[PDB]
Amino acid sequence: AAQTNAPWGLARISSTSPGTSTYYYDESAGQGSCVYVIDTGIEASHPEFEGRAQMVKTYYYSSRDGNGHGTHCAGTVGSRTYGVAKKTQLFGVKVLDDNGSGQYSTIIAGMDFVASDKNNRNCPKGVVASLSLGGGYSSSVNSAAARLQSSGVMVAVAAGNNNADARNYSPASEPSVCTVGASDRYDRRSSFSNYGSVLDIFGPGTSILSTWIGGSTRSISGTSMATPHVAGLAAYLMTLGKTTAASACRYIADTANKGDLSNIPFGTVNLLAYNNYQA
Repeated sequence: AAQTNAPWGLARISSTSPGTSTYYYDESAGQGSCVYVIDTGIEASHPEFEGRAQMVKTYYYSSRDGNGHGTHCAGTVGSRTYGVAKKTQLFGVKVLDDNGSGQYSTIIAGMDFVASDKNNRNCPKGVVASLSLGGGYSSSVNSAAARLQSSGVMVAVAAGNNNADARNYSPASEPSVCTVGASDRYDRRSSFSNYGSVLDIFGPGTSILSTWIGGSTRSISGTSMATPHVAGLAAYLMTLGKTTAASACRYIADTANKGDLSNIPFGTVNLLAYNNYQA
């Protein structure tokens, strides 16, 4: 399949070169996979989800995404214009309030919920979790993500927007999850993107157009935007049987475009998420 006029990030993970506009992907498009979007929630009613999104848990008075951030990242995962895996299942886990913030104890609880709730879902191709969040280093937030990962969920986390080494940030610094950095449309490291040795992969993260609350769209930026690209990629590749929940990060790093990225500080991997689609 081929999406013409795709967002630059979708066309980026389907090409070895920047500047294209067509997103080439396999027609399976992540069908049979589930991606938990651990964020401010999802506006499941957004027509770009076509009823493949639903809120499964909230930690606040409402399950509504009164912020937009969770609706945006779920959009990059599997919305049908702005999503990587345009046929996947989207489960909203609202651990962030409508200010895009939330306590560590709430984030940990949301990760432990996803670890258990997935045993109630129908995800024959595997379970992915997209974590567009992250404060400072926490051994507890780190080990919650590791728990979620070892429970059989491919965990993708944002490196953080602090232009620093990600080892001082959670769940970014947890070794066993997929720590995603951000890049821009000219294959530069995003100006805000965290780096370091804990990073596993870079995704399109600057000026990412995707769904927004109120049936709208919005272009924003952050490693929080690069994470859904990788989560959707993992979900898409798991549907194809190319990898597993436990291997998907290594596979995406093995099959990534190596060396294409500028301003990659010495010691940080130079890998751009790439789906290696051939027709």
